[PDB]
Amino acid sequence: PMFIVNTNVPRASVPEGFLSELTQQLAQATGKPAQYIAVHVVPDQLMTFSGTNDPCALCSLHSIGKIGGAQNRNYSKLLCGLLSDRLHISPDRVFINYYDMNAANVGWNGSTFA
Amino acid sequence: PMFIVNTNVPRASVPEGFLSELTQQLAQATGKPAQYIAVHVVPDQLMTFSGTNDPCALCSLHSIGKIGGAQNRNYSKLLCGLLSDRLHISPDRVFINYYDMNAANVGWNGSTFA
Amino acid sequence: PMFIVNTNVPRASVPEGFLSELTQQLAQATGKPAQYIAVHVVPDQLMTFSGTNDPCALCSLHSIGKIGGAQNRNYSKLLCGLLSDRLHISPDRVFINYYDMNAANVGWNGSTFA
Repeated sequence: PMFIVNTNVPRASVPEGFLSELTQQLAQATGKPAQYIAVHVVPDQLMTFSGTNDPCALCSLHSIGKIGGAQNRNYSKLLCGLLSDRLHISPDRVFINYYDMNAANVGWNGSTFA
Repeated sequence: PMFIVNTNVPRASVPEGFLSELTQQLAQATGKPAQYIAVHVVPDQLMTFSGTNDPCALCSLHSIGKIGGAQNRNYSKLLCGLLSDRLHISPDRVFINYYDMNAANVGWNGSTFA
Repeated sequence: PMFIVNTNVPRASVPEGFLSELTQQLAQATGKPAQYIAVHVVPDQLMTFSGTNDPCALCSLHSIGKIGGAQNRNYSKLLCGLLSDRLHISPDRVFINYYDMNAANVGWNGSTFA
């Protein structure tokens, strides 16, 4: 799995250890080894949400499997709470897009996962 | 919905008010409330389009519904027009990827929209 | 086609000519003219792969067709070889997501490809 967070919160406000934290939380939540987990955090972005520039975030979670109705509900509870706790972003100014990737459309190590 | 513009135009060329303007235009074209519209502009990027580094942009528009054959042409006409008029990017150096998102794959405020 | 590379490799380590090389190699592998290829490279990112901050990359290739299990394996071999030679990123620290786009979902030049 790969998790991207794009946010207008400044780089100084991202807690040292945030990426390692997310890695760990995503391993437990998706039941996937931390070895295949990639996390990418992009602060200081020029963005608006509802027309304003208060703290917001636009996130994507791509995974091979483990995506769907119930699971995405669980992920949204977990991830909005982590962004609210550590970045101080209201949960109503977060969007998370979930992508179920086919294993043939994920390249890794010079091949794909199918 | 969410609209992301990645461009090699410098930050000082983005006009004051541009994200607010995009927010209102997208509210009117999609017919969704402005409250659920997020806009993200990424200037100063390192990019080429057709093998050259003239001004260009790579954009994405993600919405739950209101995405389709005819609608995507109207969005393209509106958005390439605004990019050309505001950022001075020619319409033939703009790509816009359109995504119809299922409500169960969009997380917001700790739940999904399903 | 459009190819995006996000990486934690510093900007100074991306060699002059890399975007043109990527254009040329994409055009040959996919058979699309260089005119419709856009390349976007984003260095200096805050990202972890497998929980560590060694050199890594998260890439996406979007194309209207020419995406498939066997084609994707060939793209992966070429692209990871290019990343490895030019940016010194190990191939097991690269993910590449592949997207086959419908023509109606790609805007270009004030309209769509449909």
